[PDB]
Amino acid sequence: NMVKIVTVKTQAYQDQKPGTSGLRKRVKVFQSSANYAENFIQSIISTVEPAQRQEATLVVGGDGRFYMKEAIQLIARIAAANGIGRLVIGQNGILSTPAVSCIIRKIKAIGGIILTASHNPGGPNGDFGIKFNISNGGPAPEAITDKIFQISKTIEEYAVCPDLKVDLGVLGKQQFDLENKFKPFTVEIVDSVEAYATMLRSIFDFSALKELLSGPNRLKIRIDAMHGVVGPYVKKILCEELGAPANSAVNCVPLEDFGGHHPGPNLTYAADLVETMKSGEHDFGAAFDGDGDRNMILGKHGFFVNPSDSVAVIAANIFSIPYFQQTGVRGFARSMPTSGALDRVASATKIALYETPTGWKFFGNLMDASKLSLCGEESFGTGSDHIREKDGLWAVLAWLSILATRKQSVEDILKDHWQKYGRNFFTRYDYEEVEAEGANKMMKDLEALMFDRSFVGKQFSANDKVYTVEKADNFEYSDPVDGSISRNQGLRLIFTDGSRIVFRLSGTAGATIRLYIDSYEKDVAKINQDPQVMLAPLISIALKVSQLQERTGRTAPTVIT
Ligand SMILES: [Ca+2]
Repeated sequence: NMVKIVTVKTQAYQDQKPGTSGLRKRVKVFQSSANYAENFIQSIISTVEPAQRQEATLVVGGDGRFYMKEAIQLIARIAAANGIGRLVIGQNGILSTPAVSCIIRKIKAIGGIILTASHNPGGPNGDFGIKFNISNGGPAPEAITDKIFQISKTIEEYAVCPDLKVDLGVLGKQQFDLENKFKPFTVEIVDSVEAYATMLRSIFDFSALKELLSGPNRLKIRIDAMHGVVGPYVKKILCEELGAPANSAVNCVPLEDFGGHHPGPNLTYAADLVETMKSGEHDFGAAFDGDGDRNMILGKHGFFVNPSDSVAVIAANIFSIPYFQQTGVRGFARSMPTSGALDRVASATKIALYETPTGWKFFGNLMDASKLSLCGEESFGTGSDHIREKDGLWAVLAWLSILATRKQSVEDILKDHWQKYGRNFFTRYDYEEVEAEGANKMMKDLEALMFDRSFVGKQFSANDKVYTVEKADNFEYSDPVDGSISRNQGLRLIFTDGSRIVFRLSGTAGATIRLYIDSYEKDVAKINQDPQVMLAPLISIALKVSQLQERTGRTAPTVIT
């Protein structure tokens, strides 16, 4: 109840970058490395002028990783002794990343510390992360993350309350009286799900989702939370409030280790859900990543809706969703390597399509400027301007509202969408841990070759067709808001039939090659053929023009999705 504020002299580290997605180290780093977490928490609290701390609220929560509660305890001690007026924390420390974004904008907080390492595994031998979100509810941008890192290199003391202890399991206010401070420190413990449910309730028709999900004629759904943070949201919204039967909530109790495996969503990693969905007993499966920003969408028998098709089908039936009826469509966005299925829909409906470089800030900027309603990422990311993060459970409810409106299966919707818009066959090849100089040279040469003036027009034949290069560059994007220029974001081979090949090198232990292949077909004799077969021509073309085997020694990507 009554705590001393004490100051501790510290030794600064040199690698405490927040990055675009939070500071991530092994839990063992955050556990053994002395004051490692205490340092970085101080560094960021030092980003806000001391004059505004009493008036300031941070929301903090996390995805349930091992070491989370201890770290929220830690945020509290530094928050108090530095003059921050209020923390509002998820019950048990539980806050999905969409929920944090929601609460920040709802209570007009100055921002939030999210304890999440997203897909990376949690556990005593796992990873742990600390992300900072600012007052618009979205990720701390570069200028704030630079100041913070600059501070973490110099940090030689932090202010703390060594004996403060928050009870995260009980709801309501906790008031902490700092001895030799006048204004108290107040923590508000809130229900993990309520503010976020209250938001979803406002954008969807829960009445209609309740009709479709209940009764003897309900569609059967299985929602796999991968033992992460969305578990309680599924059970409390999907099962308790719109009345889905209890067994729909698969792996919906958060575990400190996420159940052994890592909370990353794909057809290999959520095979849990996939085996269930192969039954053909359920009409719709979904699976979420660890902090709830990503989603995979499944159909009857495990029909797979690839994320770039997903964002397109949502765009195609967007007014099924009350939120968009009232807002209208301010525009569509998708990362550059995402398939152009969404483009086909934005082109039919004459709505702006922004092709963004991978990363959130480009989506966020467009939302802040009221020109972006629905954004999509090939990497299981789907979001809307209801917040400033991507939102997994939200994508599921959009799909459910569309199923309700449309009264077809997931698969018949995709077939009609393809038949009506043509299909963007799509895959991405991951080459993990390739040798860097080879990787870098491969891009270097393929860039040089693309820049020669004879390259546009160069034809390539395959077992049937000829693709012709319409354009070929390293992707550069001029942000229409903050004015930034982002360059060297990916080699694009644009073919005249609407197909593309794009190469990228990842940034987050060696070098990893991503090769995205977007083969577009409009003929209903090609439309429902096997995707890896129709993608093979462009895959052969891609590998030959990059000489990727010759530069990496690989015959096969690590991972195909
Ligand atoms: Ca995530």
